[PDB]
Amino acid sequence: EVETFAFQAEIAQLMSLIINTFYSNKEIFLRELISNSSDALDKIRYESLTDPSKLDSGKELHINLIPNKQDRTLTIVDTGIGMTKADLINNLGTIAKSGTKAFMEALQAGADISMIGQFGVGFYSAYLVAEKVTVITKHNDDEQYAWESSAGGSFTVRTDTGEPMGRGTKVILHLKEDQTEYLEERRIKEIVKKHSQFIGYPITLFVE
Amino acid sequence: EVETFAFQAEIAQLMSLIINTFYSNKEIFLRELISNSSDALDKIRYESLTDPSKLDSGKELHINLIPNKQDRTLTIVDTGIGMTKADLINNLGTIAKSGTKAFMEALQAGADISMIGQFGVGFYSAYLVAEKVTVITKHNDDEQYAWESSAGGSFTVRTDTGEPMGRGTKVILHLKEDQTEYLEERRIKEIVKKHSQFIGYPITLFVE
Ligand SMILES: CCNC(=O)c1noc(-c2cc(Cl)c(O)cc2O)c1-c1ccc(CN2CCOCC2)cc1
Ligand SMILES: CCNC(=O)c1noc(-c2cc(Cl)c(O)cc2O)c1-c1ccc(CN2CCOCC2)cc1
Repeated sequence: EVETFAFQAEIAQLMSLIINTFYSNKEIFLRELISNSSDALDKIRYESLTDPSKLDSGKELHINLIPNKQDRTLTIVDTGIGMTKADLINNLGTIAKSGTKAFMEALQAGADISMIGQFGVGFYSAYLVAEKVTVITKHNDDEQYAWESSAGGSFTVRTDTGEPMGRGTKVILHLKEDQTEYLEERRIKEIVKKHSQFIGYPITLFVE
Repeated sequence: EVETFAFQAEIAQLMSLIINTFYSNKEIFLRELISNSSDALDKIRYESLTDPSKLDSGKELHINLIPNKQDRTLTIVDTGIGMTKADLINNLGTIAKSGTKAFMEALQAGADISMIGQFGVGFYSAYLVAEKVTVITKHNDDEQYAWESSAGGSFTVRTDTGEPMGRGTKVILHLKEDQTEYLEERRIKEIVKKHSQFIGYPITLFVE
């Protein structure tokens, strides 16, 4: 099953900076992730325009936000384009090694961590709140994989045999002990209404 | 040489709204276009990571801004991924038909035209200043094309036999009579310093 890779050295600094820096405006991790879903959904819609059967694996394009106080996870599910195992290994389809240089350069010269998405490494903002992020994803041209890391230098990539999903990506956020506010329905509706009000796909906040 | 297509009916409304609406903060067309370059450069860098020879058609990734008071054009040149003729026909690789619905919905309910990029139809902001936009583009898997429209319902797509470019996209903006401020070096440096200060590729403002 499991393979264990090392984060590129600059990404590992990024994550460390994100875990360590005192910084109180954490709610943005959501914007970043929903806004990744949105991009993922854009692409499958772009692709469907010319091949309408690429949409065979789900004809409806949406984001669901699924809280679970018990398991202590927030899960964002979308039915976008998905990634290949190769994409997941290559920094979740980002240009991370260079976005971290840009971002890094930006931080000591003014910028604050909210600006992270502007460098296309918005994903790692996940680590403002999650002590463990598992990314489950299915692309049309591949098996369903699972990506996982609790940070500290290395991530993992098993092919997944959990619940098939047809197409999209699913980010389970195993939340930090003191970060459980982002499982409260009040708080999530707030953050989405504040920061993701212009996302052109429906966003369904599940209720427990 | 030339083929003549019709804008999808909703895009044609978009452009008409952009030409007609009284709206004084026009300088944003630049942000939109440079920020399209940036995305185009991201992709060829993403692609080079796994195939480093895709970069054979230019190993350096950048944006040049080239003013010409004489011809009355502003030209933005980048060496990003480029588009296929199929991409250019399909709304310059956007999901325009739906981004215009989202945008449209947003406008009557608060939003102003600066928010256009958030709907992935930021290109048309070009028509806040250009009376004619010509897009010249070369992808690795195709000939160099030219896209053109002065709006009014229809655009054009010739294969291009002007100056080869290796790889990227080039948007010549044939500027409106009273919109020549965006050929002044003062003004362009301003708009870029204000709105495109965090673009992770060099931006070279040519001098006349
Ligand atoms: C290669 C083709 N597939 C995709 O790009 C894809 N499929 O699924 C996702 C994705 C990624 C993440 Cl982190 C999510 O939280 C959700 C999601 O759908 C993605 C994304 C991966 C990465 C990114 C981040 N960017 C890619 C380039 O940098 C600008 C933003 C957005 C979406
Ligand atoms: C299909 C693969 N190729 C490309 O995507 C590409 N190559 O070159 C460009 C491009 C487009 C425009 Cl309008 C420019 O001004 C510059 C440029 O490089 C592009 C772009 C086309 C369209 C867009 C607009 N978006 C695409 C999806 O919506 C979010 C932003 C950005 C870049």
